[PDB]
Amino acid sequence: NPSARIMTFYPTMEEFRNFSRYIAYIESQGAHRAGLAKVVPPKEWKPRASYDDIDDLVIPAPIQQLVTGQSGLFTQYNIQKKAMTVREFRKIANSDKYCTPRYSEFEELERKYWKNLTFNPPIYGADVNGTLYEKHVDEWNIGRLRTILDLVEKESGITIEGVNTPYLYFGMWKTSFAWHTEDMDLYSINYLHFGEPKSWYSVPPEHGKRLERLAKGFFPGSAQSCEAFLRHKMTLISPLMLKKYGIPFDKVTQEAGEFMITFPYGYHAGFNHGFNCAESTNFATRRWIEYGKQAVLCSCRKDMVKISMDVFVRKFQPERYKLWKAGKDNTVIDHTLPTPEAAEF
Ligand SMILES: O=C(O)/C=C/C(=O)O
Ligand code: NI
Ligand SMILES: [Zn+2]
Repeated sequence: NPSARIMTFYPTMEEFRNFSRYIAYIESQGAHRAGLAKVVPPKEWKPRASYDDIDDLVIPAPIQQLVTGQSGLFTQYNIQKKAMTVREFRKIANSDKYCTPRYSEFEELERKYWKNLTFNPPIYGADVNGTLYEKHVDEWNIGRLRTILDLVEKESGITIEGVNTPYLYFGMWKTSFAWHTEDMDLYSINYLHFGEPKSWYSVPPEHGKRLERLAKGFFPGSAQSCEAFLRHKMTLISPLMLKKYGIPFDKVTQEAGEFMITFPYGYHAGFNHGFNCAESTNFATRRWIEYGKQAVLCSCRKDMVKISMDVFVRKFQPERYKLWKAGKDNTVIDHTLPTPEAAEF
């Protein structure tokens, strides 16, 4: 993938059964270079039989998204609204005030998004603790993917909501997720259970630093107050602005029943088309560990997520442990290399 483009994969059912194996596989095909990949699951597969039993599930902290800005640069402020049911949310979402506008091609809906971003602030049913997987689904179950990120809980008993536990996201039209990488620059997986699409933008890891340099220049005040201000998840930057400043990026639209995988240090952002529902969590491979060791974290304590790398280095880099503890490990990351578990491919 020398073009670092978003790739799309159609695993067979046999390939689908071993999660870590297939992630290792798509990396052997260069997928990680785009920062983002789509995985379409076998038609046979389904995580839940029916989504009619969820209208009474509570969204404890719905978020009203106020957006301020102009010329492709925006800052998103969160206003927490009182609790709400999935029924209530859908009712608001499908109301005339908040529903999807009519359009022909995607390119048109995208233009309207970037044109009306700051008007009529929508509500996002985001960061809801929970899963919609049926208890017995053993393939790609976001609640229990069984990757080495499990060493965090296994070793320390620590749970970090949304990171090694699942989150649910109820969206409506024009609800957004700002530019960011994952906590500790982990992987993530995102499954769209149902509803209208979710569109994504992505910047290749090998160009991540370019985007940060651009963002620091456009938000000097935020940059001075925090070493990793993009981790606040408040900064929106349109594709025209990226284009204008030569930041490479790709686009992809996610349909219900599809997986998105994001890769270590892959910046991504996007928006929802209308009423929908998504589930996500983080995960790891051996390749992540070095990213974990070098992740630049939020220094102003708004983003509190810090994972101790010690168990990972000890168990998977024993020859570098003493060097690393003494701050003399100057390993340099090559974003093009696949995770070692792909040696088998
Ligand atoms: O569904 C969302 O809000 C996006 C979550 C993610 O960044 O994976
Ligand atoms: Ni993310
Ligand atoms: Zn910060």
